[PDB]
Amino acid sequence: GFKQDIATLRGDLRTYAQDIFLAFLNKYPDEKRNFKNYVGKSDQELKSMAKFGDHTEKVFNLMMEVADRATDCVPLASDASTLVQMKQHSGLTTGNFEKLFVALVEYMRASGQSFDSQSWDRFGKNLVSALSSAGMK
Amino acid sequence: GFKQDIATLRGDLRTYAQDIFLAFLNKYPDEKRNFKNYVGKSDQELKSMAKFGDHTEKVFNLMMEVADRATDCVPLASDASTLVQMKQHSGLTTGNFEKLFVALVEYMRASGQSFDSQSWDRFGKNLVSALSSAGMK
Ligand code: HEM
Ligand code: HEM
Repeated sequence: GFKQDIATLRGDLRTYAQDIFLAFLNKYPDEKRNFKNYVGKSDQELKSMAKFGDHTEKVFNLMMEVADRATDCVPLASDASTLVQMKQHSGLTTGNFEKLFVALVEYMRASGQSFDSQSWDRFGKNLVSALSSAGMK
Repeated sequence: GFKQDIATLRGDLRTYAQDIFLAFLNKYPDEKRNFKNYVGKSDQELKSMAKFGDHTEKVFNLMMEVADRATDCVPLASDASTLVQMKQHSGLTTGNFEKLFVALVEYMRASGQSFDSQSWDRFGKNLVSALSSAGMK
């Protein structure tokens, strides 16, 4: 279920973080406007940039924190507010996050593993709702 | 305290993992008999060897989960059993683990941050006792 999935992801977080983030960027190419340093690069090129693996793991570490602190796949309002207030997230809207979670759930469903994709889908929807309540447009 | 330290480490885990593991190898050079691929290499060389980074990060990914699952710095018996039974740990003894945690605690005390080094010292001792209970020599 959801708790085991957090453990699975954490066990090899670098690898999962990179592959889910690339799946997102390739599914929604316009989203790369937010990451101008990644423009014009294939997946293997990105993985050769030190900050790509580093920053992307750090993203997924925070995601796993928020997931683990959730109750029934509903994130804490305070965690949603952190995500809204981060300077690096200024100007994002909830649709950016919606798309990330669509890509994450699609990745899980295609992985041939045993992820609880339905829980992750709910978590993404509930995170979007929480971000809106915490003041994201 | 201990829970926050898990979060701190997880926020920059590959860097902490490599730096703590290097501190261990450099404090206890004979321990490199277990890691013959790492012989004859400076720290910077090891940090550009793919398996050194990838394996050491996976070690710390799991270590943080064992720490997170602990109660008052005492690990789950199931986690101790996993660490004893894993094929990669065959022929280790508890002294290997003792030394790793001595180095980790020393690293924390020298870091100039606010780690709860006493809790990590307890965790290392309690993990060793759990490994012995689970059948490690
Ligand atoms: C739950 C989802 C998300 C989490 C947990 C998250 C977390 C983070 C974290 C921890 C950082 C700092 C990384 C570092 O520099 O070490 C960061 C930076 C950033 N985030 Fe997010 N983020 C999320 C979703 C998004 C989405 C959906 C977008 C845009 C599509 C976005 C855009 C950015 C940008 C532009 C930066 C700064 C540039 C960069 O690090 O490459 N984030 N995010
Ligand atoms: C709580 C402490 C420890 C944890 C969580 C841990 C975890 C792991 C993990 C996850 C692996 C697989 C790494 C991979 O190949 O991707 C591994 C491998 C290994 N471990 Fe440990 N380990 C610990 C302590 C030790 C100690 C103290 C030693 C010896 C001093 C040791 C020796 C080895 C060896 C020789 C391998 C095989 C080489 C490798 O796969 O990296 N481990 N350990």
